[PDB]
Amino acid sequence: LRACGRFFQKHQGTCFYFGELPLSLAACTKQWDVVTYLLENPHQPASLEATDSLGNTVLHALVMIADNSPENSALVIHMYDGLLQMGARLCPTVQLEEISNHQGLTPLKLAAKEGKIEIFRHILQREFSGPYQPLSRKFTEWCYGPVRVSLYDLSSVDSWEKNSVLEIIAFHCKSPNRHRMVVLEPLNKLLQEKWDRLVSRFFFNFACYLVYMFIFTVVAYHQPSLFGESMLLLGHILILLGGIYLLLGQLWYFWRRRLFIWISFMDSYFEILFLLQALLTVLSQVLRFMETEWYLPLLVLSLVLGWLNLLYYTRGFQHTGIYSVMIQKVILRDLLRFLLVYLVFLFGFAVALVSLSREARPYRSILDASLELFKFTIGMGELAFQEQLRFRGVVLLLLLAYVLLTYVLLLNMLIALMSETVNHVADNSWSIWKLQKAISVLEMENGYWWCRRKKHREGRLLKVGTRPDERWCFRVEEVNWAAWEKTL
Amino acid sequence: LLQALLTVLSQVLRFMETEWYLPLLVLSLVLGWLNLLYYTRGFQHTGIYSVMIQKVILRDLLRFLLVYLVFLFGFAVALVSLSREARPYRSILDASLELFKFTIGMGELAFQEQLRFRGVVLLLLLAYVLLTYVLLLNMLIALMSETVNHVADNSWSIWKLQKAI
Amino acid sequence: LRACGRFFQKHQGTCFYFGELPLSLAACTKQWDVVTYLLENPHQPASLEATDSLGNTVLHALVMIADNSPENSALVIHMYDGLLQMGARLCPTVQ
Ligand SMILES: CCCCCCCCCC(=O)OC[C@H](COP(=O)([O-])OCCN)OC(=O)CCCCCCCCC
Ligand SMILES: CCCN(CCC)S(=O)(=O)c1ccc(C(=O)O)cc1
Repeated sequence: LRACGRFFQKHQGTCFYFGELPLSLAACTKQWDVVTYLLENPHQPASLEATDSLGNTVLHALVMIADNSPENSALVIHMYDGLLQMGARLCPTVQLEEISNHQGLTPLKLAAKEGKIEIFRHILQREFSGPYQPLSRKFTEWCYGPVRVSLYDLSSVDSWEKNSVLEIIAFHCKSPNRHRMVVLEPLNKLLQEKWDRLVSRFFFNFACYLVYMFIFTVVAYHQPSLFGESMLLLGHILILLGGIYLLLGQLWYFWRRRLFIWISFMDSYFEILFLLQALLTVLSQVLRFMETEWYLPLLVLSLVLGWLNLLYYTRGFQHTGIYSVMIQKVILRDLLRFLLVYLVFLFGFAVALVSLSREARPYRSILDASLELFKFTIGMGELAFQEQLRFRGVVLLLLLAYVLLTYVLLLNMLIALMSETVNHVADNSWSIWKLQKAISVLEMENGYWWCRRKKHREGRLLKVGTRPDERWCFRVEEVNWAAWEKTL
Repeated sequence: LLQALLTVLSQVLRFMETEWYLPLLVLSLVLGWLNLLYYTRGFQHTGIYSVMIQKVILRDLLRFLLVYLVFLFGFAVALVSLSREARPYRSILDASLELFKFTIGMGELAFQEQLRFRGVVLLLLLAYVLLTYVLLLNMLIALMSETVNHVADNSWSIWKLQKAI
Repeated sequence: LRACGRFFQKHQGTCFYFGELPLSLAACTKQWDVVTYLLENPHQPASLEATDSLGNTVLHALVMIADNSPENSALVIHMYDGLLQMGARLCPTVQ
């Protein structure tokens, strides 16, 4: 029986999702004796293959109910393992972790999409001995001193498969946890192996974009008044073709990412800025063929965006690529809040200084007063007792009021930013850079919109046991003195 | 070694009578006085402060400089291209210098009356100012987050190593 | 016998340096009973003067394997001292 009404569905209100079935309730409430009874009573045994209204099996239900705390996750890991070990008795021919819900997700793929690092790490690295060895995803090949060599099973994991765990973490997962998931084994060595095969394609793509931005600059400089002339025309055609090429390449990106489009740009803001630079490059050449002089401010905007977009490629090296992650932060969220306070001050004082500076015994218009009042924040204030104005003492008191209120506001704003951002949290920039390299790899593996690359398959087909049990395994070698010495 | 090479080179260029001896003599005069800060290690108070002050800032400013120079050059080629049409910014050097003056507080931010695209030139300056001051705010907060950690001050011992060397 | 192939050398990849000798392995794996047996069995006593391919003795091997953590360093200090104290029995003229 499925408890399927809105109280039992997963949503932001008052609810309790446990799956929908008696067996999934008994698992999520941590009742082995009830789970054992429901599974192996003679009257009506609970099928481990049974699914709720979302298609979730009890293993998807346990992944939905995992929280990344040590008390929940350790007990969900035990509940998951004993149900999987009971599946090997009760359903011996059935691969319970190959059962897909209505989103096409297995329990491992669902743990990646929902960002559940603790149960994800456990499933991904799972190892057993004796009867349950085929339920492993990790097989130790040999161990010697501080060194372990392990084969990891890549079945749902390698990006050779469509809708794989790597594609999910990069493009379908919403969570803060994505950068912690790409730095787990085997994913860390597997993404390094892919990156090493593609780093020459990454820097070729950068060198083409440097040559395009050199030509863009040499043609935006050397514009005529509004052999050198035919080379200028060639430069405009190369910019049109580079602008159409980038416009088609980014429309293909957003077409492929359509179902999860916000997830595919929330951190990856350059995928919008390359589309915008390409649109403005095509629009500026179109306005130039129309001969309208508004082509030049579009060409110059797409030249600025063109060089700002060159900062995308700083992720290719650890030192620049981690710093591009250290620098950009929570400041973008709070400056957009401070800007509302700063613009009510700036406009409120601008309409006032304009109204009062109108009478004779700067400040000529709302734009000019907004600009003179804005110059106080760049240190160019021009603060003076204006001799010709009738109300010159009140105009000076309005400037002294604006200065004091604005510098109190900037002092409040800097101290508010320090209070949230200088917290001592250990720096998570290396792992956010590893996720930027993962997103870059998983895009490069498709080739280009015009030349769609045939994907190479990672690891080797190896016999790990008797199901024989032959799997695409990937060999990781770990050296760990600090963990090993504690076992001596 | 550099101050000594430039001192020998500047006297060699002076014996050659080439007027480029003077900018080498003046560079080796600057380095000459900067090198006088070596001897601050002879006393505990100046010698520990020479160790408090120099730090991880030299590593991260060389990373920020790549971001700042892509902004500065990207906006300089743009303001030069757009300020070319009549109804500052005469060359890549002059626009790089006018845009650099915004970081020393000497910005000269204005609605230029004679330029055809003067509103777009002002919007390009307001875009550069806002992006650069967001970048400097990100850079200062990034530096505080690594360098204000509460680690107990290891300057007395780094000064003892300077005295050992 | 010297375990001297690249897995046993010290480098930035996958490796396990212990010196290269049975006695240096027994010391770095913290096995006094094996260290005592290798040093003072009657069949073939391990020379405390014996060296790997870098010329490292067991005392250089223990210095290579020290980490500045309190658990590693305290146990390396005990392993180093007992080998040095055994050198005063087994190699009494040798510094
Ligand atoms: C259609 C058939 C003809 C194909 C011609 C060759 C295409 C090469 C494509 C390539 O190198 O693109 C690099 C860059 C986009 O970078 P990105 O997709 O990695 O990252 C995008 C951001 N996510 O895009 C560019 O630099 C623009 C390409 C045009 C300029 C080529 C200059 C060549 C100089 C040697
Ligand atoms: C490829 C050689 C591997 N070796 C260690 C490297 C020197 S090994 O000593 O042969 C060995 C060690 C341990 C195990 C095991 O734990 O199953 C098996 C083999």
